[PDB]
Amino acid sequence: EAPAAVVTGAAKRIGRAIAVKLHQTGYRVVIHYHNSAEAAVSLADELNKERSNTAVVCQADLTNSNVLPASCEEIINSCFRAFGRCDVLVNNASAFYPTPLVKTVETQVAELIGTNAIAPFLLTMSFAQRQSNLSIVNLCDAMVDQPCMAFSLYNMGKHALVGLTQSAALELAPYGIRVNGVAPGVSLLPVAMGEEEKDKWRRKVPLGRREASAEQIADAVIFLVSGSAQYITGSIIKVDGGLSLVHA
Amino acid sequence: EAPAAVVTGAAKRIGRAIAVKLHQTGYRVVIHYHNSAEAAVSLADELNKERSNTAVVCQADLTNSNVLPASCEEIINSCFRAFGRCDVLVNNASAFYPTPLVKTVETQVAELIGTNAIAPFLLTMSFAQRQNLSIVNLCDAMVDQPCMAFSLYNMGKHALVGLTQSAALELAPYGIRVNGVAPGVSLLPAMGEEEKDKWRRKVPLGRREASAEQIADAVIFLVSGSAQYITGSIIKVDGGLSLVHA
Amino acid sequence: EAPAAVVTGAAKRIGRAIAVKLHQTGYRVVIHYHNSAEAAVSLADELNKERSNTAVVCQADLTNSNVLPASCEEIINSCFRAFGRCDVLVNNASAFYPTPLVKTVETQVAELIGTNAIAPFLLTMSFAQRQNLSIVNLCDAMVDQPCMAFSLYNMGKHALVGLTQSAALELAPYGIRVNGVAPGVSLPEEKDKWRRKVPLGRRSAEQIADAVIFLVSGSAQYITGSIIKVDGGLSLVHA
Amino acid sequence: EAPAAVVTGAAKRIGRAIAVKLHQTGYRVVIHYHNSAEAAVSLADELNKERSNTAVVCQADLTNSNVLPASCEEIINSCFRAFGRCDVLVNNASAFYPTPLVGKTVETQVAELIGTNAIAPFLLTMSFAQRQSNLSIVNLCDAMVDQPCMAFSLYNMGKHALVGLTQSAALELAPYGIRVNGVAPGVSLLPVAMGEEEKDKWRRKVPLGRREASAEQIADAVIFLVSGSAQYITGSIIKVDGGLSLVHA
Ligand SMILES: NC(=O)c1ccc[n+]([C@@H]2O[C@H](COP(=O)([O-])OP(=O)(O)OC[C@H]3O[C@@H](n4cnc5c(N)ncnc54)[C@H](OP(=O)(O)O)[C@@H]3O)[C@@H](O)[C@H]2O)c1
Ligand SMILES: NC(=O)c1ccc[n+]([C@@H]2O[C@H](COP(=O)([O-])OP(=O)(O)OC[C@H]3O[C@@H](n4cnc5c(N)ncnc54)[C@H](OP(=O)(O)O)[C@@H]3O)[C@@H](O)[C@H]2O)c1
Ligand SMILES: NC(=O)c1ccc[n+]([C@@H]2O[C@H](COP(=O)([O-])OP(=O)(O)OC[C@H]3O[C@@H](n4cnc5c(N)ncnc54)[C@H](OP(=O)(O)O)[C@@H]3O)[C@@H](O)[C@H]2O)c1
Ligand SMILES: NC(=O)c1ccc[n+]([C@@H]2O[C@H](COP(=O)([O-])OP(=O)(O)OC[C@H]3O[C@@H](n4cnc5c(N)ncnc54)[C@H](OP(=O)(O)O)[C@@H]3O)[C@@H](O)[C@H]2O)c1
Ligand SMILES: COc1ccc([C@@H]2CC(=O)c3c(O)cc(O)cc3O2)cc1O
Ligand SMILES: COc1ccc([C@@H]2CC(=O)c3c(O)cc(O)cc3O2)cc1O
Ligand SMILES: COc1ccc([C@@H]2CC(=O)c3c(O)cc(O)cc3O2)cc1O
Ligand SMILES: COc1ccc([C@@H]2CC(=O)c3c(O)cc(O)cc3O2)cc1O
Repeated sequence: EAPAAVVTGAAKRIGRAIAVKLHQTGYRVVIHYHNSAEAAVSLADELNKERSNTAVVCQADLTNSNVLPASCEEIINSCFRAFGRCDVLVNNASAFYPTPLVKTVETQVAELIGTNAIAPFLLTMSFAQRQSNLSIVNLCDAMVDQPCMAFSLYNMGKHALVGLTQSAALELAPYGIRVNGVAPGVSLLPVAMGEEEKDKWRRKVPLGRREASAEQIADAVIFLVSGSAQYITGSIIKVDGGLSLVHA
Repeated sequence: EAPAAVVTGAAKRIGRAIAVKLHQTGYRVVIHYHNSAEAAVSLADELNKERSNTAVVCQADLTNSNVLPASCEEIINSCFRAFGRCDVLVNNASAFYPTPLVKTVETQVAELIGTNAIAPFLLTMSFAQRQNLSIVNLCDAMVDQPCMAFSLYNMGKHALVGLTQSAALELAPYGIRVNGVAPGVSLLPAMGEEEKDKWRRKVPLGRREASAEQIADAVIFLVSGSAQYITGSIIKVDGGLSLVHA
Repeated sequence: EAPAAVVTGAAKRIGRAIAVKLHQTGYRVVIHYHNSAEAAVSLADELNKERSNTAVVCQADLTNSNVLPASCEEIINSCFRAFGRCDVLVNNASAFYPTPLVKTVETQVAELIGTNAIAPFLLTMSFAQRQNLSIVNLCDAMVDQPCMAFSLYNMGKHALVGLTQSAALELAPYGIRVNGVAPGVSLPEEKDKWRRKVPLGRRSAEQIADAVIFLVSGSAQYITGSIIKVDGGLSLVHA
Repeated sequence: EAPAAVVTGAAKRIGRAIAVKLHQTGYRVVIHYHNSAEAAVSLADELNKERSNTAVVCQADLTNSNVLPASCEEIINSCFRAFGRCDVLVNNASAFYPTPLVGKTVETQVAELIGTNAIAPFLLTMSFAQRQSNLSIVNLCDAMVDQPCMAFSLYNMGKHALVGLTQSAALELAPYGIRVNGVAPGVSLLPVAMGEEEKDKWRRKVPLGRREASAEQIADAVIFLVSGSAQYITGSIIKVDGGLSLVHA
């Protein structure tokens, strides 16, 4: 029987490359999405064309609310409904936008802390309660201690995510569930960003003056789920080309 | 005129010691409280006995909800309305209890993440919007070696580190410094003495917990003129506890 | 055709396991040793039987002295002599013993700082001067929670972190990646008490080597300045 | 009696501000120096005219060698000879210069950069503890230790080791009541020979005020860690850099 994996925010960009490589490695995949229905269904088709009955989609909004836990429970239940098991959780979905200290503020809190941290915690709980090489990989941020100006809520959410990574590694280790992270520095840059600003960020990177490809982020995820990382838990692998080492 | 400070969860234990020492240094104080009205008021009366009209109380729940922004805005506003200014914010209030991965879960989230992180964020934003100005957040020296089954608490304290760092950077252009004090084991909970002694015995420096006053002293330093170039720093005050391997 | 790797302290335990796995991935290897000549040779023999002229040995003391730079330069030179190239440097050799604050002390400095930090710096220098290129330093997952009375060893592994980060920055323009692997308790009733603290299964060399193999691979081409803990969660356990 | 402190590299700049501030708080001080004999004596003179028999000087080269342990033992012994006690050690002396990976011999660069920044602190810590109240040790660390300057690998290594020593010695000396902490500047007094334009490049990076720390600001954090207001603090490193370490590339 092939193992199965949930990848959140898997319709595009890094989550898609993660889903692809997991599927190329032998996994069946739940492709979670919020608004990108076309791209999600289109990816599941591409994957099912390669091996039938190996990909489903699952829509959920990952904003914090009093029904977020039932949404998270549903994401994990969909893996067990499609495949009869759930071996890997990848917490990849993320909101990312400025929240200057000087959308209502309670929506910003619900989006940036819900998606980046609370949803991973609830997915983790549902993943653990429903339970072999079981593991969780959280998508962290290499720059979490050198934050972007005016991104306090985002940064808080990614700090919380490190805390979860550690806390869940400790508490879940006696059930055989490993919990780790992968921390991009700059990888695929925002759709909305202009070409001058992208090159400003690209020239800061010591290793090659370029962003990480999505595939490079995925390769680290593939490592942490593999049999070659079976003692690794509570570790966060930076994949940023040295960017976090560069002083102001 | 005397400067003014808000201290959250100031009725008892560490927040009380903080409020007292700020008052001793010449601060006027807003004593924020949630359920401990009697202790908050008894503190404000003692402080006002030392110096008239120097202490007020402000009740608010710091649990995350759609009224939290208005509550935090009101706490800052109460310092301005009482004293004409707000020089210092101490984010001390904290919920602390286990949340095993294996009250509803969304209440746990609102309490643990609200008090420890979202309320500090909202307070920080209101403090800055309304302007030796500084903020001090009460962090946790053990944030990278967390207690088993305290995932939400740990996430809240991690978020608080992120706030400390993010606000320090963003508020440095306004002359507002943002720092933290990270206790290890300080005043312990009704916890049996035999259980207290198991924690005390792990502390290299003296085999004892920090007093509240010892934590307050680091807060006093960070708000002082002796720390005018210090921002984005977190001072551990654990007796070496975080250095001790399993 | 085939890439080549230098592994220090490669005769036994973790370094052997690293050398074996690199060789199994298609590397030619320099097996460095200090006192374990028989074990280095026996390893080289097992590897060369698998594929002829793919494994050589190099003796060198990695204690800091006036001669250490020459020794380090020759380790790298042996890789170039045997194989025509040097793609990977694994700094694995390490001295480990207590040095209470309360052998002369300067000999302790020379071994614990020399082997753990200065020889890695000289090796890294020689390696870069001679040029998928990468260096992997064997770090410590417990560097922040150090063993009681191990101050010099602890200084040496801290220094190795600083080297990892500094060399990642400075060599990145040359396409040389620099990373680390930090084991927890991979041992030299005391043994069983350490085993018992580990979250993940209360318990190999190969597990360390697996992480090294990842960091040298084409799957880590954007990773530099990263230290991968391989500790079963031990570094997360409070006192 | 008044307490006594040793401050290494105390003739000028931050070490001088630290000795001065400790002297202003009531300490008697050992002013260690290497080459700056004139500045050392001139400082001890001013302190002694403020209060007689309260400042001495002590010459030592802190480069690693087979005599370094004896030089470190002698520094500590100077304080006990002059003042009958030694309450505080401040490890402030530091060599600082590039050692590119791709003149001095390499073994001399190792001996100076690792010796002054890490080995001499370890040996001084050992002598301080063996020769033994609010006893403490403060190490001058570097706030930028994880975002290092390009081509400064041996300096960076030395400062990482010093973080290790701060932690290990805090752990091991706690049972004896000796606290060990650090203070970590970002950009404080710029190098004498750095030109103004270059200095201003560094200043402009600092979020809090776009200026370097004064030597006195660094010294304030030292004074705090040695005071009775830091009695439960050991193994902590306080950054004094105006936010510099938080600023991304
Ligand atoms: N790209 C980088 O440079 C970089 C740097 C550091 C860290 N990271 C982290 O690495 C991971 C992947 O990066 P990325 O650029 O691929 O992320 P991304 O494109 O910004 O977002 C990933 C997905 O998250 C989903 N999402 C956003 N808000 C959501 C909500 N309320 N509910 C559910 N899903 C929501 C979106 O799905 P739909 O499109 O279906 O709505 C989105 O496609 C993220 O966690 C990110 O923070 C990325
Ligand atoms: N004691 C320790 O060993 C230790 C260790 C690490 C970190 N810390 C941190 O140091 C700080 C002070 O510690 P402590 O032990 O003195 O704290 P505490 O006694 O646990 O709590 C401080 C105060 O927080 C307030 N609080 C709790 N939930 C609240 C809510 N929903 N809304 C508003 N206020 C709420 C309470 O106010 P009322 O009583 O008025 O309801 C309480 O008196 C905290 O941030 C704590 O996390 C302490
Ligand atoms: N085992 C663990 O649990 C653990 C934990 C933390 C970190 N690590 C690190 O992981 C790496 C490998 O660990 P390990 O237990 O396999 O190491 P180990 O067996 O203690 O030592 C590794 C090698 O270092 C060499 N060595 C020692 N002193 C030397 C000197 N003065 N000159 C030259 N070589 C010298 C030895 O060579 P000869 O036998 O040829 O003389 C030996 O083969 C080390 O860097 C270690 O510090 C290991
Ligand atoms: N300045 C900054 O921006 C900054 C930034 C980060 C960290 N720090 C740290 O803060 C501390 C003070 O900085 P600073 O700028 O005041 O230091 P500094 O002036 O560069 O050096 C301080 C003293 O160290 C002594 N020294 C150098 N090599 C020596 C040797 N081989 N033996 C004995 N002593 C030696 C010198 O004494 P003589 O003059 O008597 O020869 C020198 O006066 C240092 O540890 C430094 O690394 C400073
Ligand atoms: C200096 O710190 C940072 C730099 C760039 C980023 C990138 C920048 C970025 O491209 C990005 C994105 O497209 C999506 C996302 O969810 C998060 C992203 O973060 C994050 C940082 O914390
Ligand atoms: C993982 O190590 C830890 C040990 C003790 C504690 C103490 C234990 C403690 O007494 C305590 C408290 O009473 C209130 C509070 O808000 C936080 C508290 O934390 C926290 C840790 O994170
Ligand atoms: C509490 O911190 C630690 C505990 C054990 C270790 C292990 C203990 C260990 O088994 C070991 C070894 O066999 C060889 C070596 O070079 C280093 C070793 O370190 C390291 C620590 O930093
Ligand atoms: C990016 O990192 C750094 C930037 C500036 C510095 C300063 C720059 C500096 O002025 C300086 C000095 O004058 C003496 C000394 O011993 C160390 C010094 O370091 C250090 C860093 O590690």
